Amino acid sequence: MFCFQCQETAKNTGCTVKGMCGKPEETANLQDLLIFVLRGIAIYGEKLKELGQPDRSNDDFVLQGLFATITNANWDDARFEAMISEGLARRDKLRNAFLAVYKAKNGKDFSEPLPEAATWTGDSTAFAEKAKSVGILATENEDVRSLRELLIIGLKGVAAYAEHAAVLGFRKTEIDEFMLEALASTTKDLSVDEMVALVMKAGGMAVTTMALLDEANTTTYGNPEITQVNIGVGKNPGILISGHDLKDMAELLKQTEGTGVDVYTHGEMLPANYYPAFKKYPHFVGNYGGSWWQQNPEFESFNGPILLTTNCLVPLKKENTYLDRLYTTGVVGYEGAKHIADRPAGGAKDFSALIAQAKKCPPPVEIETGSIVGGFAHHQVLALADKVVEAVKSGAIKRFVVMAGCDGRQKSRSYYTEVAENLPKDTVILTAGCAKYRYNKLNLGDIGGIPRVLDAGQCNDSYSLAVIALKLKEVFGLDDINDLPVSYDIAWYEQKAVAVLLALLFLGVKGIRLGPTLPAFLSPNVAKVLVENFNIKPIGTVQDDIAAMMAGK
Ligand code: SF4
Repeated sequence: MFCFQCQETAKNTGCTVKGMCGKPEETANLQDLLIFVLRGIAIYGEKLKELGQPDRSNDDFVLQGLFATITNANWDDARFEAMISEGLARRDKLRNAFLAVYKAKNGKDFSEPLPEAATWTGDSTAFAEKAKSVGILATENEDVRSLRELLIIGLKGVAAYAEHAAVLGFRKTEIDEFMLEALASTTKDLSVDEMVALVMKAGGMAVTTMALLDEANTTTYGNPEITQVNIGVGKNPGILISGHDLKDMAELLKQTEGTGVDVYTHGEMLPANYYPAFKKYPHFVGNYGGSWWQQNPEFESFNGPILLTTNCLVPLKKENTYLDRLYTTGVVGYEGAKHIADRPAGGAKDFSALIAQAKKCPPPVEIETGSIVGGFAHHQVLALADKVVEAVKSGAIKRFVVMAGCDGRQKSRSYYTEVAENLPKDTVILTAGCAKYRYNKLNLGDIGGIPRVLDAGQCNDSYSLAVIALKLKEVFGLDDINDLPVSYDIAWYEQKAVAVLLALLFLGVKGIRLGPTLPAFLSPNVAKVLVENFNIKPIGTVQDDIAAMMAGK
């Protein structure tokens, strides 16, 4: 196999036998074969749009297909086989439509040679063998490979955010069109300038999509607000919801109301505690456990059903006993785990089996006590603008350090905890995404009522951090956003974090420190241009980085 899309890739070069995340060869190869079929759909879909007869009937299929190949999202080979079969039928429908339109507009049959992604077909028995030759290493030129895979990696992060927006009824034609433009581009031989322009266009589409999901979440469930979140436990059985989907949360809360089953969040569902629509339920206890990578022991000790709305779902350890109470939904899949089917249009998912099972389980084991404060998304921070600006003017807040992003299991990530603990006491950390678990359970206190850690939400809520920076740029009359007293020390893990990075680069942010390692999908030549154009830097020592950031460098 060959996969290098996440920060934990083997030796920081690529996983070739079994992923470091646990992804076996057969699963990795099936994901490559699905991406190949998605490229075939994109070739014809792009041509139909160019002929003036666009077909958007595969929009949700493409977002879901891409999302299913994100790190820790779907482990069920049967799901990938079904998606590949369905994708082939969808592609052939587009091909037949294209051939007739082409003939009508040109007066002759289409006859130009097409990449194999547009024409290969087979039943499920042929998938495993075909998958071996259509993976990442099929691109021999290392720079072309780097730019194509960087585009697909950023694109799948954008696809995940666009899928959550779509779930809530929010869509923009430019996003779905770009999915096919970007996928089809990877079957073409393009210049370096054209390839880099597509990556920058993906960053601009990450801005669009992150703004759209921000709109969808806040319009539907209200603007996040300051909230104290309990991290201890109650005395009833509960259901633990993890991942990122807030519509699944809305439905789970409604269905569990009055049942005697409590609701707890986990991981990237922590921000559901900040939304006014969800704070109205007394049976919503709080947040359980820590980061996604600690879930084996934490899902075990939770004792009740666990619902994964999105990644990250980690394979069970041999000794784990919670498979019978593990539930997947949306694009998540796991062999042996019960899956909750998609809601009908205008309807709701059915979580009745989780509630019935939860009533038979003991209450969660208390693993810690106390609280976490958060809810500093853009509306909430802009409502406190006068207070924040006065604190900056007085010198009470010397600098903001953006430490948003996605966490992981490598030991080198203690760097983020150590940066948080050693930053001067007149600095404020801005966060979003599971990177927050490296420093959100400390006692950093506050500066005149403003907490030293301001959690805006999920990784997608890095959007709020950009909105805040743009507001401060205007307030302080600065010509360049980089001249604010703000440093960027971002942790990344999977493809949504890469989409956030591309959005920040499109927004003109320079000098970002990215860690704890730099992506394996950046070839030496591609890495050099990113350094040249954007001044992206690796992390250094805690002492060196703190000193440099405090000097604005
Ligand atoms: S998702 Fe990450 S750890 Fe898993 S196979 Fe790919 S690069 Fe390796």
